[PDB]
Amino acid sequence: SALACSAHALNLIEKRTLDHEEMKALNREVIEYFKEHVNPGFLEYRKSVTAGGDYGAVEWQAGSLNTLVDTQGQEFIDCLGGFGIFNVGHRNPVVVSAVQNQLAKQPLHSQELLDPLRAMLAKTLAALTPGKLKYSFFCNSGTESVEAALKLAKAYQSPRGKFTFIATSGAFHGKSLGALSATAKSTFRKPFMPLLPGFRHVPFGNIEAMRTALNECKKTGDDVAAVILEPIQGEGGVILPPPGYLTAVRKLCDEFGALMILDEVQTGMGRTGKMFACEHENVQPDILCLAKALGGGVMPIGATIATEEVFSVLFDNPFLHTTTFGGNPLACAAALATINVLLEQNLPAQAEQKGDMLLDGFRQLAREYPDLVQEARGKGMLMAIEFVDNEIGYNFASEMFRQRVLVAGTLNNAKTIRIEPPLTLTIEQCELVIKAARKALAAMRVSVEQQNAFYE
Amino acid sequence: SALACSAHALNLIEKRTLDHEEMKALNREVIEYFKEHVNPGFLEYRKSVTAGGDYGAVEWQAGSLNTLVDTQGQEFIDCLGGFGIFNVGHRNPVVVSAVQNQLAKQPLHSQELLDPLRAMLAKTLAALTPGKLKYSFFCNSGTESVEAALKLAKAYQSPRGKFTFIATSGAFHGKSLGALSATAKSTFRKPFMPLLPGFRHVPFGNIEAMRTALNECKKTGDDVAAVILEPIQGEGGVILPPPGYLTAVRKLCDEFGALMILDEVQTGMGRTGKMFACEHENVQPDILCLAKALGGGVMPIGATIATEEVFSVLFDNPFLHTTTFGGNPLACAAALATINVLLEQNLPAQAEQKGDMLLDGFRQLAREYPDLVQEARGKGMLMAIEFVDNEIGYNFASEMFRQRVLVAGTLNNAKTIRIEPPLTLTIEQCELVIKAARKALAAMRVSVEQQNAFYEILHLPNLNEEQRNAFIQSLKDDPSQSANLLAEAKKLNDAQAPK
Amino acid sequence: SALACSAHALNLIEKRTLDHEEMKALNREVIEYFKEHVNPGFLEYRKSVTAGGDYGAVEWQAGSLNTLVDTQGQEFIDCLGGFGIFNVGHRNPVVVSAVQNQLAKQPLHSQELLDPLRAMLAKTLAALTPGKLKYSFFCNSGTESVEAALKLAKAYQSPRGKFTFIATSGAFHGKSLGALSATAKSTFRKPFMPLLPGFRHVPFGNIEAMRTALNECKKTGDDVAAVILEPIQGEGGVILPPPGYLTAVRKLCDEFGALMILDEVQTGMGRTGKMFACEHENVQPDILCLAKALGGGVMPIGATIATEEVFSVLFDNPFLHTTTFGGNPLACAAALATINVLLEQNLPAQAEQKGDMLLDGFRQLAREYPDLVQEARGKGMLMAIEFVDNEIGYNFASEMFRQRVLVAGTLNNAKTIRIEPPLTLTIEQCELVIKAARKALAAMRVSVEQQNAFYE
Amino acid sequence: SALACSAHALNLIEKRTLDHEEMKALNREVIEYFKEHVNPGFLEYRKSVTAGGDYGAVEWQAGSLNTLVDTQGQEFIDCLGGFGIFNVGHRNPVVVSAVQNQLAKQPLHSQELLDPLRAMLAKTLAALTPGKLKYSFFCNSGTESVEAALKLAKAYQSPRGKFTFIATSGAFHGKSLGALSATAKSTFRKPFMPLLPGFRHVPFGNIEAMRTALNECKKTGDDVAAVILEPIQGEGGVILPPPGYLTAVRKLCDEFGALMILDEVQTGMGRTGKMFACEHENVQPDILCLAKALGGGVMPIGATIATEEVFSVLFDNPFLHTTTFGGNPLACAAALATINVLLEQNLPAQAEQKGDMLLDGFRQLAREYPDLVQEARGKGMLMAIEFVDNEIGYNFASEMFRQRVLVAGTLNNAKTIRIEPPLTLTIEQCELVIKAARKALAAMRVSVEQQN
Ligand SMILES: Cc1ncc(COP(=O)(O)O)c(C=O)c1O
Ligand SMILES: Cc1ncc(COP(=O)(O)O)c(C=O)c1O
Ligand SMILES: Cc1ncc(COP(=O)(O)O)c(C=O)c1O
Ligand SMILES: Cc1ncc(COP(=O)(O)O)c(C=O)c1O
Repeated sequence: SALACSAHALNLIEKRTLDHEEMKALNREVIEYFKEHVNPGFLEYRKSVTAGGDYGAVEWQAGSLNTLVDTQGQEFIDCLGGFGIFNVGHRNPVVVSAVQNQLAKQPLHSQELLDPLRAMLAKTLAALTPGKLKYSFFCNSGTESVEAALKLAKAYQSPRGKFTFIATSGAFHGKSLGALSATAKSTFRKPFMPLLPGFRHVPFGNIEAMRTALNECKKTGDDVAAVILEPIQGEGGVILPPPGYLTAVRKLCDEFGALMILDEVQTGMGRTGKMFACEHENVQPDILCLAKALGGGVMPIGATIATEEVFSVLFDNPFLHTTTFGGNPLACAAALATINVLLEQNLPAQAEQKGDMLLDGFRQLAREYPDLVQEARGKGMLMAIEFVDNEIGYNFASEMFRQRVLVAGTLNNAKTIRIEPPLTLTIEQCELVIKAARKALAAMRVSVEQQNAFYE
Repeated sequence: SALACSAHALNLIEKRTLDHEEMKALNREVIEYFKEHVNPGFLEYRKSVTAGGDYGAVEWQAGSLNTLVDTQGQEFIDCLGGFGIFNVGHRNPVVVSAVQNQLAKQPLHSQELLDPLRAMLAKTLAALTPGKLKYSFFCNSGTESVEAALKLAKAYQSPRGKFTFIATSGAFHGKSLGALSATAKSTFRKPFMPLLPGFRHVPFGNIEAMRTALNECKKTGDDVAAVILEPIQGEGGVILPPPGYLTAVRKLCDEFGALMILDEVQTGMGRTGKMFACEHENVQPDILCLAKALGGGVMPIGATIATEEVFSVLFDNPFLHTTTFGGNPLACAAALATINVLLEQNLPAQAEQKGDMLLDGFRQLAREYPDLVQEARGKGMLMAIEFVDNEIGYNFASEMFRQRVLVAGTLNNAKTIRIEPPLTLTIEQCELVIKAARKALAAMRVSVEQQNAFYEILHLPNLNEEQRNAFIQSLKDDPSQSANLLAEAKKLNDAQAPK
Repeated sequence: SALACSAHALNLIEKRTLDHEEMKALNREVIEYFKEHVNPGFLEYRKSVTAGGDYGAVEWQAGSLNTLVDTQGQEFIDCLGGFGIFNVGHRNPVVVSAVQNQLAKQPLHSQELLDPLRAMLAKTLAALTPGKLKYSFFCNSGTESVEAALKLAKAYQSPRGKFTFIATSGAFHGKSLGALSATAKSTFRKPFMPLLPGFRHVPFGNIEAMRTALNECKKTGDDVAAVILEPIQGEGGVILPPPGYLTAVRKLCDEFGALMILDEVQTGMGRTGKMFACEHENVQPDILCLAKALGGGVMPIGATIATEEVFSVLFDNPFLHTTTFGGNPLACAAALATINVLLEQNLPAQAEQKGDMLLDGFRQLAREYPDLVQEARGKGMLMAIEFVDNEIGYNFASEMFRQRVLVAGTLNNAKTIRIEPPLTLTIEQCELVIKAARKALAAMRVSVEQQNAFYE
Repeated sequence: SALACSAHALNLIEKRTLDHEEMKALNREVIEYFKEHVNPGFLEYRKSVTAGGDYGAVEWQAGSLNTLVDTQGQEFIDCLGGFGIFNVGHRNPVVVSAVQNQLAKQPLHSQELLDPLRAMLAKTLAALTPGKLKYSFFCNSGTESVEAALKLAKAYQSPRGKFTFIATSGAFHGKSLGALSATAKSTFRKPFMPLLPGFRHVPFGNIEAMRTALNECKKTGDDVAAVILEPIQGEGGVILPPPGYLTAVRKLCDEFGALMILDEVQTGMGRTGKMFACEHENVQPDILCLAKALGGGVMPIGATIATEEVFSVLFDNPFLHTTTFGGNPLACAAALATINVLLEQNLPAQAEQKGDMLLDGFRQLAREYPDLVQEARGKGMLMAIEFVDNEIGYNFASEMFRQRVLVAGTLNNAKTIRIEPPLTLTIEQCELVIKAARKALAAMRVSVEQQN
């Protein structure tokens, strides 16, 4: 019964330890329910199962700030970081304390009385963001933040006769249908077509191709409402644009009267060595999207911040764009604590130092193993290792997993492995990660050599 | 500085009490930051400000299961219920305990190791839902659940050559751009057009108009992929369809080979007197959307549940449709606790009993006040009172607010006032809500009767100015006697007619 | 060589007679060139080939006003009438004389000097059309006339925020991509999708379904710019709406602020017993489309006539909507002569009298042959016979062809056979057509009886 | 009454000459009916009215092959050529004779019996066109030919999952809503939006920008069904692409599996010095569009010619794409006669020779008048003179009109004046046109020097 299932799960939530028999029963039950009620594809394509040993690797609790402990007591150093969620580590005490304090008062707002933490977070974000960014709309995810940015741009530009949107190939802006029209990967989009009309893509980091697109749109009467881009493409493989590119896009948008939307869902909250990646060139977009790390690794949250000029489209009818849970007190408490931690501990400067050290180590391994590795790239703690092929990349991800270092990479998506550890990763843990990567590459080379000896 | 602002907010999060001077400083700061950084429109159109007195009504903490306490210590009975979020009350101890226990272990998942609570919640939801609904996709909101439903329908129907979607007028399915294409209100959609192509709308509760839309699409080669609808329209004003309508939509979808998507974001989790409103007629949709109360009034969560036939479009590439935070352990712990509370306390049966009692009371008040009230409607704890006009509805919402009974209604959207209390509302509190509604209606009638008496006594022809001024003076002095004073002035006017 | 091919065709154009050997060589050459350069499907699905005997039936010259003579000297009474083109017969002497006179002066306009016949035809059409219809735009076909109507409606309604168009199922408005968005037949539209957005269809002749569509569009913010419909559906099978329907659509369009577009490409120029079918109920559309018979059966022409209120969208920039050949002197001369013939000879009144007689004859045959015929329908000289099935309808079309009476119907589209003879068809020829139809039905019944007896 | 109006017009059609009083009455009536029933905008923006003197310039008859005579007896040398319709001159006797002969037999087809001239013209066009172009679909105009090309590309490419179309900025492909989606001018498109989805534009003559568009579409899952372009842009101002460009577009279409549609409605039928402009580089498109001069300056006609690979999408249901009047006997007779005239008289070679002579003359005038003329461009008899500004260009068009030489140019669209005379323009007339252009420029310089 649903009653029995819920009671069994509540008992598991209360438990902190599992002996060998309790672990075996739990892991088996979890794998069965993933197969019958979640998605059997997760069992086929995840290294927590393909390289998870006899019982599979099932989550249990956070170990220390930068580690996770599975149901078998295995401790993993976290270099996946939820793809940029865990900037301040796992269960950061300041974030956890803020969420616990707010939970004791009121976790969700009434939807009528003015809610103080929405006002405090909006004020704090206005102080933290560059130039004229002043108003914030709160939501629950990165894709919701991008939907709110596209809607602000539409409400501002439709009365001005502009409806077209330009995005870049390789871009990832979310999977809800509005955000998916800007998202560029063919496999994510094709089954869901037709998407929103008037979305066009140009190569990322190519200013002349962007100018051509905006100019051709102007000549044909399909004037561009907004350009949307990530400062550095995450899902696209940690693709850095040429220096000056973001400043050139800003000038182009000003020239054509298009709004500039910067998607900092992955680069935001200190990851690239500054609070926002737009700060490396001192660029101020018209609309800024945040999510992932803004919730401190404790709550889901998204935020869309804009100038008063753009945001004022929501003033006459404040119910035009809304969300039920967006800006709830628990999420705001987590975000306020995260901003406090990042600034008090100077974690963006730590991301620059640790990211330079890790990227130097990965680049040196790339030089030593050109038979396996193509290139290592990064800015701050947003890094990627590109392998010679998908099979090699998945073998590296699986080997690191067996060495208890968690990295990105699924069975058919592992040619480029993103490395995004918490900004709180210790210097000793940075050294352990490099040592593990070297051991994995050495083991992989031996396996390839032993396969070539058998065939010869 | 951002550091100083965050430290000041963390200090506020740590406080549990506020004296009069701390309340005044906090309320003033909150109003200023809403104006400068949130939306000055909230200050103009919300009754927490227009009927909030000298300092405004600012949130502070939950009082009891069914009440909220503002920064001034004023306690409100909650009949708004976050528009259907607070089904198990405010800070339900079982839900709060589950979230606290999970926070001590791991609040957000790794995105690699298998996460147990996602598997437990998916299993519990399969056991709770009707028929062949078996697989769940977790997300963070109602609009995300509807986006996932539209995407499941698209991935299944595009290889079968079907792309069109039918929704109903009055429908509300969310405000993200995919969901907004199904959402029907013109004011929510027009500034954002063009939306997705191939969305059409038919009147809600009209099966022949739905059949015509499906058939005309078939004839022109624009075959319908899916029909999406709420079992009862919430935002549309608590609109109940005719008996048998949901079963008739199910048969029509089967006949045309269209998928049926039932949006139970507002009706789900016991609100209408059953766990899901589709259980009143025993209808099984192909896809079911949940959110709002699924998070227990503690966490944001959404869920899209489908048959294995439909959901299997995601098996070959389980990364085709994903969400970063969706299905996180805190949200799953809150949902598992909510389902446990609803079943252990049989809150859906309580929603039927309390909803019947409240709706009987509102219907009796509608009979007594046809000058102000057009109709009272509802199913379980999903109710609405429709007033004669917007102004009257906002006066009722403001009067209930002054009596510390929180109801729906904003300055320009108050002709229909939704009443969606927690399913845990006590029988005593149900009686108090009815008494407050009667007091609000009686106060509103006094204001109207006085206004009509002032305009009639000024225009009575056969009365002298000494008499006219004395009646007008008595109306100002005693507004409760407005009906009696008008009858006395009318009798004297007829008696002093030209002989 | 192209030179040799063109010289051979010019020699054929000059020839008026063909002996048996010349006919055999010509028919064989025509069939071969249709297979190799036109479309081999015409040879498979046309009764001029499937019921064309040993040599096929190839066109040669017009016989009398209502007849055609093939390359073998076979004379056919024309009841197909080019689907409503030949209203004033084949080679009507008044139309032919006007075209010959204009050809001796200037057949095509300069595109600079003001062309007199465009001005004369626009004036004549304003006098002929009801109420406030005053301005004409000339083009070359029915589908071009519909494109011009949709463009007039778009230019008027887009500044008023209305973009949606309502058409009816069964409707046929042309096959160019704009007109095809209103055209309703699935097989004509599906390979060409996506078509224009915002086009929606309701059942023809159902006023409540049209009111629902307009009302739902208003509620959702997709307000209807225009409603387009035929007064009687031609391609849809001669579908007559209930009496009062066109007047009710006019009132509904006025109520919602939508424009009314009447497509009279098939019903126009006297075919239904009045000059325009909208005259039966005295309905004035905002825009009226004409083509087919407007060219007198001699020239291609189309015309889109609108009120000054709507047409004035073209006044500030008279080059906004144009055509290269539209309104040329030959086409205008043919149209002016056609209007003169229809009015001088009272051909709309003749269409009413002859149409009532032919439809009475067909309905009596339907009464006698319910084993083959389902129903006969019509208004004036726009008629149709619906058979029990496609096979039976094609057998009737083929039998009439063997009796030298030309009717509509192709191999896989013959359940409903349209009958649209010239309005000049003599009373003696009306009687011959009914006698030929009776002979065809009697022959068809015998064949069915002889087949049912063989299987028993 | 409509009966009285039609009788009055039939009387005018029968008249061959007009005296001074008949001309005055006719011109006044024509201007009034244009104002009240056609479009009053034509009276404001046309040089036949703004530079038409006391009575306006109203058409009456063709003078000789290369001249037009108005209602006042004024004879104009035609360098406008209907923007590329009058390739074989006005009332070419071979074309007129063919149309008259066919009118005596059957002007419009039955829509059932096989019509011989449709088969003869399709055969002649297959012999005339390059490589694998074999099947023809006949229609009535350039915009209809483009609609048929877009539909052939859609029916071939939709089962292959490709729906996007690439056209170039500056392109003109017609004004019906499907063709208008490819047509690039903002003023022609904006009032009619939303047009067909999935249409994009790249700069004309820029192969790398076209490759980027095709590649970005491939990466996002919006694969391109077809590329559509003119070999030389007409309405865009006689814009010649770089050498090798059409061959590079052909290779790029083959690489991405997109169809190549060449719109030769303006360049076709000998105008650029070859029968089709695609013959200069020997490029074979998948679909070729023709119209304008294909009707010999006597009939409206359009043709869409394609390979059997593409056209075969219409074989299973030959009624899928149709047009009532398309391929009618009068139009086919006119086209057969036009092809016969062009080949017998080698008019494409004459267009190359006369075009070189005219463009040399215009380029010499550009060198002498840089104060008024920016540049002269052309290929064969498709030419343009670009002026320093719109006002100067309209002054040139108006001055040439007063010297009885008809050129393109309207009040607000005259910065680039297209010169597209009949290919039959005599060598003497070429010299007279150059002399009139010099006189017009000299008179314009005097008027500017008056202000300065
Ligand atoms: C740049 C970017 N935009 C948007 C998103 C979507 O955010 P969410 O998964 O929270 O919907 C992501 C998530 O990976 C992202 O990296
Ligand atoms: C029926 C219905 N669907 C969808 C939604 C949207 O949910 P959310 O506000 O969480 O995006 C709501 C919320 O009001 C709803 O009532
Ligand atoms: C009602 C109607 N509209 C439009 C058209 C299309 O006209 P055309 O074939 O001349 O393009 C037709 C032709 O059959 C028609 O009957
Ligand atoms: C290149 C081109 N394509 C298409 C067209 C449209 O032809 P029509 O005006 O006959 O519709 C033209 C006419 O100017 C043209 O030059």
